[PDB]
Formats: sequence, C-alpha cells, structure tokens
Amino acid sequence: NGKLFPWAQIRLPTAVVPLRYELSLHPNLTSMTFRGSVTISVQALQVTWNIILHSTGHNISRVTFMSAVSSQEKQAEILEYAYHGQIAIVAPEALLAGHNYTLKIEYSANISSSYYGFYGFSYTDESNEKKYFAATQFEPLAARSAFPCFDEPAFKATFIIKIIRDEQYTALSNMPKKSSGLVQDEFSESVKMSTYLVAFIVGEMKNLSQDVNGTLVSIYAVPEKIGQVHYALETTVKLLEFFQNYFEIQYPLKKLDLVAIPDFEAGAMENWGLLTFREETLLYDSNTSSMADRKLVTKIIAHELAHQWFGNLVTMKWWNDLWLNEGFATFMEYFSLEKIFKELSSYEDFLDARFKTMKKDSLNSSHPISSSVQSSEQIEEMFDSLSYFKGSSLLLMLKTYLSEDVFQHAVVLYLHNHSYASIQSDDLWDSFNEVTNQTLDVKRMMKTWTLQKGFPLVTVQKKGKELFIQQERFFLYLWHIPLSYVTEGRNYSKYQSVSLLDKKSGVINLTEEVLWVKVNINMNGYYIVHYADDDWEALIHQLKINPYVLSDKDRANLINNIFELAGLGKVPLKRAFDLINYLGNENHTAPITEALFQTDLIYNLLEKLGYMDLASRLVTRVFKLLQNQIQQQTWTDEGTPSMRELRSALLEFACTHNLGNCSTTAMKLFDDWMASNGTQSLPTDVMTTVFKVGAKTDKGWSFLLGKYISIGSEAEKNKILEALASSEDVRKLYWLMKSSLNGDNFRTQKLSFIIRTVGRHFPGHLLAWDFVKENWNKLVQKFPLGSYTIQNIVAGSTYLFSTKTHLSEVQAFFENQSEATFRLRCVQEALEVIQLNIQWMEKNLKSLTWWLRTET
Ligand SMILES: *[C@@H]1O[C@H](CO)[C@@H](O[C@@H]2O[C@H](CO)[C@@H](O[C@@H]3O[C@H](CO)[C@@H](O)[C@H](O)[C@@H]3O)[C@H](O)[C@H]2NC(C)=O)[C@H](O)[C@H]1NC(C)=O
Ligand SMILES: N[C@H]1CCSSC[C@@H](C(=O)NCc2ccccc2CC(=O)O)NC(=O)C[C@H](Cc2ccc(O)cc2)NC1=O
Ligand SMILES: *[C@@H]1O[C@H](CO)[C@@H](O[C@@H]2O[C@H](CO)[C@@H](O)[C@H](O)[C@H]2NC(C)=O)[C@H](O)[C@H]1NC(C)=O
Ligand SMILES: *[C@@H]1O[C@H](CO)[C@@H](O[C@@H]2O[C@H](CO)[C@@H](O)[C@H](O)[C@H]2NC(C)=O)[C@H](O)[C@H]1NC(C)=O
Ligand SMILES: *[C@@H]1O[C@H](CO)[C@@H](O[C@@H]2O[C@H](CO)[C@@H](O)[C@H](O)[C@H]2NC(C)=O)[C@H](O)[C@H]1NC(C)=O
Ligand SMILES: *[C@@H]1O[C@H](CO)[C@@H](O)[C@H](O)[C@H]1NC(C)=O
Ligand SMILES: *[C@@H]1O[C@H](CO)[C@@H](O)[C@H](O)[C@H]1NC(C)=O
Ligand SMILES: *[C@@H]1O[C@H](CO)[C@@H](O)[C@H](O)[C@H]1NC(C)=O
Ligand SMILES: *[C@@H]1O[C@H](CO)[C@@H](O)[C@H](O)[C@H]1NC(C)=O
Ligand SMILES: *[C@@H]1O[C@H](CO)[C@@H](O)[C@H](O)[C@H]1NC(C)=O
Ligand SMILES: [Zn+2]
Repeated sequence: NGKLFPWAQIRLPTAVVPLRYELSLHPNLTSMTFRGSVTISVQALQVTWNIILHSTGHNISRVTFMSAVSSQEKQAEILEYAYHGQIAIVAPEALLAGHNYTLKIEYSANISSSYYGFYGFSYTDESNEKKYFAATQFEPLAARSAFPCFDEPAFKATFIIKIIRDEQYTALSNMPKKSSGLVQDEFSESVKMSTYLVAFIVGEMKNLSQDVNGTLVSIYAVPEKIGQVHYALETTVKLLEFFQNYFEIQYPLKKLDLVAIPDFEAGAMENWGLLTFREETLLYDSNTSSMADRKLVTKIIAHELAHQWFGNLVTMKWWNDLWLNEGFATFMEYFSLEKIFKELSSYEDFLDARFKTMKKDSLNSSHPISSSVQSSEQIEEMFDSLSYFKGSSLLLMLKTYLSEDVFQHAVVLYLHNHSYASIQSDDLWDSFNEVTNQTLDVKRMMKTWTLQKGFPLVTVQKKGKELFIQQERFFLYLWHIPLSYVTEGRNYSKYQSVSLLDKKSGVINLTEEVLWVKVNINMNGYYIVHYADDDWEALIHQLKINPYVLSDKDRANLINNIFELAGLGKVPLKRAFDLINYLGNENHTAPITEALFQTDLIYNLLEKLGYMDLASRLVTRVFKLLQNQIQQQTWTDEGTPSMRELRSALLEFACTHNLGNCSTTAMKLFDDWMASNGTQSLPTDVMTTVFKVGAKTDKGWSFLLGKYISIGSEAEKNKILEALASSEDVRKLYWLMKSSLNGDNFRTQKLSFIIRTVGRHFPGHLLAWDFVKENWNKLVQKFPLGSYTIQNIVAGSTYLFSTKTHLSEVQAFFENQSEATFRLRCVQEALEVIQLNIQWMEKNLKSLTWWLRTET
C-alpha cells in the first residue's frame, strides 16, 4: 500500500454518479462462499482523477475502465482504506463533466455468519435433511459488504441482478425472472432505486399467489409452512387495493413478493418487490395463533406495503431524516388499519408505543428526529422509537389539527412531485403548505418539533370561565401547540374546540362555566398535560362517578400522564394513585393495560431492590380494584379482538404474582395439555399464561422444551419460549441465553427476547445484565454497535436498576469498553434511566409505604 487513499471523509464525493449496476454472483452454501461481478454505469459531472466506493470484506481480482471511443476495456488500480469501509479506484485519464463511463470490478467473498448483509444458514426439515438458505439485509449499511457500490441512499440507480442456483432452488429478487451446469437466473432491470433496497434470496421455497388488478402478489414460504400463508395473502391483496386508492400512484412492479425467512432478525424488510419477513411475523394459523399474533402479522404487512411508496419510491436524502420513511410508514400502518381493519382496535398499540416513546424522548439523551448523523454507529441508532413513533406522532398531530382530506392532498402531491427522488425534512413541509396557501406556514410550525429534543408540557389552570395555558419544557425552545379541549357543561353536554398556542402563555375563552376539561382530545397531540390540583381533582371525581364521558384513549392518556408526571415529582404520588380508583367502572383495555403497565413497572423495580413486602402490597391493592373484571374472565377465546387481549392481560397479571385462582386453574389446564402430549386444544389467549405456570415444574419445563423443538408453529413456540425464560431456575435460564447466542437448538434471533425476559424478574435479574456484560464483544460481532438489537439488549436488562451503586457500575463498564461505545446513545440513555429510578425511589418510595400500610 504505497500511496495513501484519496478521500478523507466518511461521506462519498458527489463527482461520480451511478446509472446502472450489473450484479452477477455465484454462491456456494456448502462452504459459505460466493463469487460476484459488479458492472457500474457511472457519469462524472466533475473534473475528477479518482473514483471512491464503499467496499468491505472483499477479495478483488480485476477491475475495468471502459468508456473510450473503441477501447474494449483497460486495467486499473484499486486502493482500500478500510477504516471507513471505502475503496478508491485510481482511474487512468480523468473523467470529464457530463461524460459517461463504465466500471466493472471482479471480487470474491464469504457468506457472513452475522445477521447482516448477505448471510446464509442451515435449517432442518420435517424429513430431517439439512437445507440451506441465503438472504439479504442491506439496510442500513450492509450493501458495502455484499458488493462494491456507492453505499448511500441518495445515489439512486437502476439494477439488473443475475444469480446462479445450485439445484432447483428458488432464486428471487426485486424484478421478475427471465433466465433459461448449475442454473443462472437473471432478473429484469428495475426502477431507479437505492442500493440498500437491493435484495436477493436463495432457498427451497413454494409460492401461493393471486392477481391484484394487474399485479401478481406472491407470498413465498418454505415448503414446510406453505399452508400457513393463507392469512397473509388475504390481507396483502386487501391492503394493496386500499393503498393504491389513497395514493393514486399505483404499484410500479410486475410482481410483489412477500417471503417468510426461517431465521432473520428484523421483523420485516421493505426491499422493492421482495418483502423479506420473519417466519413468525408473516405466517399465521387461526388454530395456533392468538389475537395479538393476528394483529402483529396484519400491521407488519400494512407497514411493509406503505414503504413501497414511502422509502422505496421516494426516500430520504440521508439517514438524519430517517423518520421521513419509518415515521410515515408507522403512521400509514396504523391509519390503514383503522379504516379497513377497525375490528382489531389497533389504536391501542399506537397509543402504548407513543407513551413508551414519549418517556424515552423526555430524557436528556434524546435527539431531534432530524439530527446530525455522521459515524456508522450514529447511523445504526437512528432506528429507534423516535423515528418510528415521534415521526409518526408528528404526522398524526398534523392530520388532526388539519383536515383528513387535506392530508390526502398533501400526501398525494408529495409522492408525485418527489417520485424517484431524494427528499429532506423541509421538502415534506412545503407539500403541506403547497396545497394549503393560507396563513399557516407549516414549515415554521413544524420546525420546532423536528429540530429539538422532547415535547412541550402544557400546564392548565382553570379560574372561572377562562382556561389558562402555558407551555413549558418537560424535564426533571418554544413549540406551536395545537390545543384541543373537551369540556363538560353544567347540563353535562358535550362541547369540543381546538386552538393553537404559538406563545409561552395563553388564555382560552370558554362559553359557559364548565364542570371539567380534557386538554388533549384523545392522544393526538405530542405533548403531556398537567392540570391544577382542583382541576385534577375535578377529573378524578368524574372518573369516580362515570368514566364513559371520556374515551378509553382519553382515559388511558390521563393515567399515563399522571404517573409520568407523578414519577418526576411534579405532583405527589398519591394523587396519581388516587386517580386509579375508578377501575371498578372500567371495562376497556387501553385504560386497564396502561394502569397495569404502570403498576407492573413499579413492582419490578421494588422486587429487584429486595422490597418483597411492598411489591405484593401494590399488586394486591390493584388486584382488588380489578377484582370484578378479573374474576369474570373465561378461558374460551370469546369476544371481539379488543376483548380477547383484554383477557390475557388480566390472566397474566393474576398468574404472574400468584393472585386468586388463576394459578389453580392454569395448572389444571396445563396438566390436561401435558397429559395429552400437546394434542388437546388449549385456547390461544391463555396459552402463554398457562405455559408460564407449566414451566415452574421441572417436568413441565422439560416437557415444554420438547414441544418447542418439535412443533412447527412459530407463533405457538414464541409463547412457549416466553414460559421457559420466565422460569426461576437460574441454571435453566443461563442455558437459554447461551444456546441462542451460539445458535444451537435456539435461533440467535431470540437472544434479545430471552435476555429481556430473563432480566425482568428477580431470579436472573443479575444473570441477564451479567451475560450481556460478560459476553459483550460476542454480542457486538453478531449485531453492530448502535444497532436496535444491541440497544434493545442494554435497555432490556438495565431498566430495573435503581441504585447509585448500580449506576456507578454500568457507567464504569462502558468506560472500560471504548470511547466510541461510551458516547453511544444506548449507553447514555440507559444510564440516565437508572438515574431517574434512583430519584423516583427517592421522592415517592418513602411516602408509598405510607399509603401502603394497614391503619389499625
Ligand atoms: C414540488 O417540489 C419542489 C422542489 O422540492 C418544491 O419547491 C420548493 O418550494 C419551496 C417553497 O417554500 C422553496 O422553499 C423556499 O426556499 C427559499 C430559500 O431556499 C426561501 O426564501 C423561500 O421562502 C422558501 O423557503 C424551495 O426552495 C423549493 N425547492 C427547491 C429545491 O428550491 C415545490 O414547492 C413543490 N410543489 C409544487 C411545485 O407544487
Ligand atoms: N426499517 C425497516 C427494517 C430496518 S431494521 S428495524 C429493527 C427490527 C426489530 O427488531 N423490530 C422489532 C421486532 C419486530 C419483530 C420481531 C422482533 C423485533 C425485535 C424484538 O424482539 O424486540 N425490525 C423492525 O423493526 C421491523 C420494522 C418494520 C415494522 C414492522 C411492524 C411494526 O409494528 C413496526 C415496524 N423495520 C423496517 O421496516
Ligand atoms: C458447491 O460445492 C458443492 C461441493 O463442495 C457441490 O455439491 C455437490 O457437488 C458435486 C459436484 O459438483 C455433485 O456431484 C453433488 O451431487 C453435489 N451435491 C450436494 C448435495 O451439494 C455444489 O453443487 C456446489 N454448488 C454451487 C452452486 O457451486
Ligand atoms: C346544554 O348544553 C349545551 C351544549 O351545547 C348548550 O348549548 C349551547 O350552550 C352554550 C353555552 O350556554 C351557548 O353559547 C350556545 O348558544 C348553546 N346553543 C344554542 C343556544 O343553540 C345548551 O344551551 C345547554 N342547555 C340549556 C342552556 O338549556
Ligand atoms: C408425543 O409427541 C412426540 C413429538 O412431540 C412423539 O415423539 C416423536 O414421535 C414420533 C411419531 O409421532 C416418532 O417418530 C419420534 O421418534 C418421536 N420423537 C422423539 C424425539 O422421541 C411421542 O411419540 C408422542 N407421545 C409420547 C407418549 O411420547
Ligand atoms: C472472509 O472474507 C474476507 C474477504 O475475502 C477475508 O478477508 C476473510 O479472510 C474471510 N473471513 C474472515 C472472518 O476472516
Ligand atoms: C483472493 O484471490 C487470490 C487470487 O485468486 C487468492 O490468492 C486468495 O487466496 C483469495 N482470497 C480469499 C479470501 O479467498
Ligand atoms: C450519458 O447517457 C445519458 C442517458 O440518460 C445522457 O443523458 C447523457 O447525455 C450521456 N452523457 C453525456 C456526457 O452526454
Ligand atoms: C407460482 O408462480 C407461477 C409462475 O407462473 C404462477 O403461475 C403460480 O400461480 C404460482 N403458484 C400458485 C399460485 O400456487
Ligand atoms: C378465587 O377467586 C375469588 C373471586 O372473588 C376470590 O374471592 C377467592 O378468594 C379466590 N380463591 C382463593 C384466594 O383461594
Ligand atoms: Zn419500516
């Protein structure tokens, strides 16, 4: 390596611009190796002497420079940096502005063992013959490893993939196949699309498909589970007809292929014409799948289809605006559901996810949804709750403040104007303003939301017939808030209005002296509202009297807010618990769960700290509130989906802390199920709750383990797995984490699941953090530093620590690792989580024992 590399920055130079890529690769699954050839059509709009590409883990043999008048090809010199995963091609004779050239590079590499890029694995059949499968995960920066390219989403280009298969496999990609000793299939040329959407799969599969008003929707799967693809096609065809009507642009490809991958870490991918999925996520069987399992497969297919337009067709210029794709997809995912799939009551998950996202956003570790991103690790952490749900709340807020129809016009204009192009944060805002040329100037209103941390705190004071509103930052520079308040008059009549706050303080005029208010119409706004004690007390009385004047979304938003507010010390803890006394008149799921999550969170914290006494006192008092609702629950899979998951939460809550007869009944059902060798029908809703009880027995634990290896229902196994990991035998728990990590018997994709479940409860609480801590570099090899997977793990096992001593060790451990690792958001956020737990223990623990006492 004589001369040094010609580029000294992370981001690619803009002189070179690709037009067309030819990727012809030949892979041997036996040795986990392949040979690939990349032909790139490149136009240089700048006078340059050097060409730079992203490339890693590659054996390069020969490169060609060939755009001379009659020259066939010329040999060239390749240079590699490798710190930035970049390679430089010193082309002879400088490229001229506007002149097209063609670069072909020859290389060899290995199939990776990590869950990233081009990877392969071996899975076992029903007939028990080992088979191999190859898949693609290029998003976000894994294309570099696969083939040498301009690995940046703004460098859109056309792609033609030529792939070779070993026997008579299924070779699939973005475009349909037309190729006729081993066979070589060449897929057709595709739309100008980014490099990270390139996808190709190689394995033994079968196909179930239907025509959808011109296009062929194919849902592929491994021969074993091809019967379980019936539900996916039903929804996929229904959704595509729905999405094509609300975005008048129709699907641009001849074939839409959704595939169920045996392993695969991410829930699903959006690769144009090749939706890659998790087998647990795409497959479904009514007999063995729960209501939540039916809801999970519906939303992911809804979420994946939205990307076809948001991200595939029109995508972000750079990841610092990644919320411009996932934020839109998540919004469009739950919006689509609410119109064509209202039965599912999918608003609940969106609410809960926003409640959980708002807590992470409120921390000082949070960043703006449009935030400067430079390092590779900085890019990897962009796939967090904010991008999915703070970008999704931002979109939701606009739809409610503005009209529903206007949103369609802003959406449709946005897609056509920027089709097959890179967009920015500001590009999206003009589109709203373009269709609405009034005094709105959206880009100024949304500049506050997209350029700063957190959300506002709306403090509401009512004196007489005036509503006093002030906006404050949330912690333990000014936004434009769309306030929406629901008032009840003295004749108890419904009346609702909306106002916009662009100032720190405000006063809203009321028509008549009211009984109470609600300051956020449902959730709908990305902010937290605090009320005056009397106004807070007014809400509690109404709730104690009749809770149905409010919504379930409106009543569970009150619970999340009061506890969040109670946690940080703004308002005394008792008043938060004082509100949750209306549970007797409560039959809806969203208020019940958010109360249960708030109580379940508190109990887990105390249990860790040795306060066994206080913890059970808490779940007792809550059990007595919900004793009526809990006791009338039937183990029968009966009721409209929201009712079905309403059952599981209560059955889980009673059984997890050994309350009532839940354990008594579940033991009997499990014995019935076990003494039937798994043949006997056991209801989908109560399966996980029964499995948890069955796993307490060593025989039950061992019997279940035999089923997990034995059965093929992925949805039923993840229910069983939750039972094994909820076991209290630390020796059993440790083994589960070691198995997935190495991948024997347990697939590595569950490692985050097992580590998170192990760390929740007292046995294995220390075990989970230590296994993450002591196996950390093996974990960084499997999932990149900054990845959701590794950020999920850190947060999954560190949220229940509440001690300054514990805070000192997590902080010290990451110091021991590296400066790149210690500056990570996951380390910084999860350490701050522990901090707040110290304070919550400080401010409310002492008093909590006061309301939690038996007074003579
Ligand atoms: C279709 O797409 C084009 C390109 O995205 C849109 O053009 C954009 O229009 C906005 C209007 O606000 C321009 O923003 C302006 O920027 C200057 C300074 O940079 C500022 O002085 C103005 O007050 C305003 O902020 C924006 O520049 C322009 N795009 C580009 C690339 O310049 C167009 O509005 C879209 N909609 C249609 C044509 O209906
Ligand atoms: N951006 C692309 C992919 C880039 S990788 S994102 C990180 C990774 C991930 O782990 N998700 C959570 C998850 C989901 C299923 C099983 C396990 C786990 C992790 C756990 O067990 O905790 N996959 C995704 O999130 C898929 C999500 C699309 C999506 C679908 C359904 C939704 O309801 C929301 C969102 N992502 C995209 O389209
Ligand atoms: C990859 O290499 C393996 C061997 O290392 C090939 O597998 C066998 O190859 C021999 C000769 O090519 C055949 O006679 C066998 O029947 C093959 N059987 C099995 C089960 O693999 C394999 O064909 C090669 N594949 C590619 C795509 O190159
Ligand atoms: C019962 O409540 C309703 C809620 O709409 C009252 O209707 C309006 O009340 C406000 C406040 O007094 C007035 O400003 C409006 O003009 C009322 N609407 C009319 C008059 O059409 C309603 O008036 C209440 N019933 C009464 C006062 O008898
Ligand atoms: C209970 O079910 C298991 C499978 O979960 C049975 O074990 C397999 O049975 C098949 C036939 O169904 C045999 O061909 C295999 O040899 C068995 N596998 C193993 C690992 O032993 C089992 O026979 C069923 N009943 C009992 C009482 O064991
Ligand atoms: C994988 O391939 C790369 C590129 O050819 C090569 O450097 C390396 O020796 C192979 N694998 C590992 C883990 O070393
Ligand atoms: C790369 O190719 C060269 C030349 O064919 C060879 O000597 C070397 O072993 C190859 N590297 C790998 C990792 O296969
Ligand atoms: C390269 O081909 C494109 C095809 O779109 C054409 O626009 C361009 O004129 C060609 N290059 C030059 C320097 O003209
Ligand atoms: C699988 O693909 C073929 C390709 O022609 C198609 O005709 C067939 O209908 C598909 N199989 C089904 C729907 O079972
Ligand atoms: C079983 O549930 C009922 C429902 O009220 C409860 O009263 C009873 O105490 C439970 N059985 C126990 C605790 O043994
Ligand atoms: Zn997504």
